Amino acid sequence: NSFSGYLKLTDNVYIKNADIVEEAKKVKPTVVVNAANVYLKHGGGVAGALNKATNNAMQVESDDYIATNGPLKVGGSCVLSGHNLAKHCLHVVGPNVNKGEDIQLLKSAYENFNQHEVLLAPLLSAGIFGADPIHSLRVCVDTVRTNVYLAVFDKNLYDKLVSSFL
Ligand SMILES: O=C(O)[C@@H]1CCC[C@@H]1c1ccc2cnccc2c1
Repeated sequence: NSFSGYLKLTDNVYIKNADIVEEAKKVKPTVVVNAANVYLKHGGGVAGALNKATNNAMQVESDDYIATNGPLKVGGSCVLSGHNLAKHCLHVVGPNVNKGEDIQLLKSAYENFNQHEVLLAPLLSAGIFGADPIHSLRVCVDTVRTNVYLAVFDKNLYDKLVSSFL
């Protein structure tokens, strides 16, 4: 495949210090993962950045999805368009520790990735979702079996994740 510059962590997990918006524009992957909430309100973090890169088209599509189907479950996902970034966007809801949600749902959230052979993704529940990114990477490695290319925006966090990886 065309992903370049990644550190191989395991047989199927790869990681890079990169802005997932810029990576998606360069690679045009089959699937880019959004760190969504149950309402698909793409305000900040990964979701706000991906949505802004689509000129708000992701939000317009998402509002129609919710009007038809109602909210997602914490730990659940839906497949929508990837717009100008990817063929598809897999919107995955990891638990938000800053809203008091159960971190055990993080494994269920990563299981959605197994429905796709290859994905470009952020660490679920990390960043503004409040979980420990080292824990998120561990759950990713121990749950996802398909090929996942993780983009970590912050260089300092990337270096901490590599240097602490078991
Ligand atoms: O990758 C990271 O550094 C952390 C870990 C979970 C996602 C979070 C993050 C932070 C800033 C971001 C800016 N722009 C886009 C995506 C972004 C994602």
